Amino acid sequence: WKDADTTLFCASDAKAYETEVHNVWATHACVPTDPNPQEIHLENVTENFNMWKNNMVEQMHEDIISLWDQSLQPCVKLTIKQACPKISFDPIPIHYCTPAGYVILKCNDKNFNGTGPCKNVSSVQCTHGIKPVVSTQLLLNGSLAEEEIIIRSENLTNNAKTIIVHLNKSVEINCTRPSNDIRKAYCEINGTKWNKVLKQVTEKLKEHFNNKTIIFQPPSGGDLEITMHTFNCRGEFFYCNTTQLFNNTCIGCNGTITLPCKIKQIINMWQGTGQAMYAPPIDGKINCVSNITGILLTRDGGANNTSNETFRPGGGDMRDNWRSELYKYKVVQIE
Ligand SMILES: C[C@@H]1CN(C(=O)N2CCC[C@H](C(=O)Nc3ccc(Cl)c(F)c3)C2)C[C@H](C)N1C
Ligand SMILES: *[C@@H]1O[C@H](CO)[C@@H](O)[C@H](O)[C@H]1NC(C)=O
Ligand SMILES: *[C@@H]1O[C@H](CO)[C@@H](O)[C@H](O)[C@H]1NC(C)=O
Ligand SMILES: *[C@@H]1O[C@H](CO)[C@@H](O)[C@H](O)[C@H]1NC(C)=O
Ligand SMILES: *[C@@H]1O[C@H](CO)[C@@H](O)[C@H](O)[C@H]1NC(C)=O
Ligand SMILES: *[C@@H]1O[C@H](CO)[C@@H](O)[C@H](O)[C@H]1NC(C)=O
Ligand SMILES: *[C@@H]1O[C@H](CO)[C@@H](O)[C@H](O)[C@H]1NC(C)=O
Ligand SMILES: *[C@@H]1O[C@H](CO)[C@@H](O)[C@H](O)[C@H]1NC(C)=O
Ligand SMILES: *[C@@H]1O[C@H](CO)[C@@H](O)[C@H](O)[C@H]1NC(C)=O
Ligand SMILES: *[C@@H]1O[C@H](CO)[C@@H](O)[C@H](O)[C@H]1NC(C)=O
Ligand SMILES: *[C@@H]1O[C@H](CO)[C@@H](O)[C@H](O)[C@H]1NC(C)=O
Ligand SMILES: [Cl-]
Repeated sequence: WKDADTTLFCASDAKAYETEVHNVWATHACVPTDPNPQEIHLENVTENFNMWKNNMVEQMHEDIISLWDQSLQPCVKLTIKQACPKISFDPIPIHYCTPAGYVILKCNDKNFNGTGPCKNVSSVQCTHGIKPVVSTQLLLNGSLAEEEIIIRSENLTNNAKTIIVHLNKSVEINCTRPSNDIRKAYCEINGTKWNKVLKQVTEKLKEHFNNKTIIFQPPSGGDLEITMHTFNCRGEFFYCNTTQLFNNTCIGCNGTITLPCKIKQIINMWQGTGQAMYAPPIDGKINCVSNITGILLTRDGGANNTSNETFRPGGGDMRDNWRSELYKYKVVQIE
């Protein structure tokens, strides 16, 4: 093989009858999953990949952009008025497959950080059931670390680049908007479970920073979407204040940590650049049961001449959410 890139295609397990809109777009944009797909570990052939220079991330990105533009349509989009009926919405696993001529190579070593030489390399024709979850700060409904928690970064020293933390435990949030404000919402997280995981996070993160005294803090400057944990639940965008996770120390607090949320009608687009307003949340209890499997953080710019390094959660670029699950695939050209 040789390093090359070709516009791949997708594969879904969707249903042709459901009107949940992830299915709808995937049914008429992807083919059925390969019934019998097979992996083959190349006998001691070692290959090196790197996510931050992967093209399927960019290509997958373009997919969900076009998907949402087809799907989540706004009443008004300042980037034009349209129709905005409230629809069903729930992530579906999506696979990606090379066309005739190329093959995806996947890394199987449990300690891989996503940059450098993998030894246990195998060959696939399609990816795995990647769930395209759009969310900020923390990583939702993603994979799971096959060993220790892993810190993924294009360049640890460069602080303008984002840092992804892949958790080996799936700590969990439980967000709800009960019925008769119509926009009051709240997520509940087990305090000691997430804090036992984060006290591990800082200790398996200090090791990359010369045993410098690490420390966590809340976002310093932003536009809600980056400062507040923003995601989509049952078609509604949820802005949730996560100051109780990176500030409520405990590194008298082992109960259910409860964070507040608001349902924002106006949303600064994650796809292009601009605002887009919708309509009120539909009546009835709106509950989503999601898994935190990772977090996105941004280092300090300036904490050089210090004994510390404060970390703040990262947002904006949704490519890193795509990178998090695509950290193990690289498309190669068979020759
Ligand atoms: C061209 C630029 C433009 N962007 C941008 O200006 N912002 C600032 C306002 C908020 C954007 C954002 O993430 N929004 C968001 C919406 C829904 C949900 Cl559910 C979510 F989780 C997040 C990020 C996007 C960026 C990728 N791109 C580089
Ligand atoms: C390489 O990864 C595959 C996938 O699980 C599996 O055979 C095993 O973990 C590794 N193989 C060897 C020989 O260690
Ligand atoms: C996760 O990885 C950390 C290493 O930082 C380890 O201490 C911990 O026991 C691991 N947990 C699980 C459930 O594997
Ligand atoms: C990733 O692993 C490679 C090879 O083991 C190493 O050179 C590199 O420093 C690691 N990167 C991070 C961010 O740990
Ligand atoms: C990482 O960032 C530092 C500081 O900007 C720079 O000196 C270094 O060359 C970068 N690494 C790479 C591989 O470019
Ligand atoms: C959440 O995590 C648990 C344990 O890691 C797993 O069994 C479950 O399938 C996950 N849920 C989703 C929706 O991924
Ligand atoms: C999630 O929160 C709601 C509201 O507090 C609660 O009724 C539900 O039982 C919670 N989920 C679980 C699995 O306990
Ligand atoms: C940090 O301290 C631990 C002591 O538990 C030691 O094992 C490790 O080598 C130290 N690493 C650095 C980078 O100072
Ligand atoms: C989150 O709540 C804290 C109070 O606990 C508040 O100081 C902070 O401003 C809130 N976050 C945002 C983005 O307003
Ligand atoms: C995560 O998966 C669960 C289980 O299917 C689902 O209920 C929840 O809505 C998902 N979270 C998001 C943000 O889509
Ligand atoms: C200070 O930070 C810059 C980039 O933020 C980096 O290039 C430089 O090496 C740092 N200095 C020290 C002493 O770490
Ligand atoms: Cl041999």
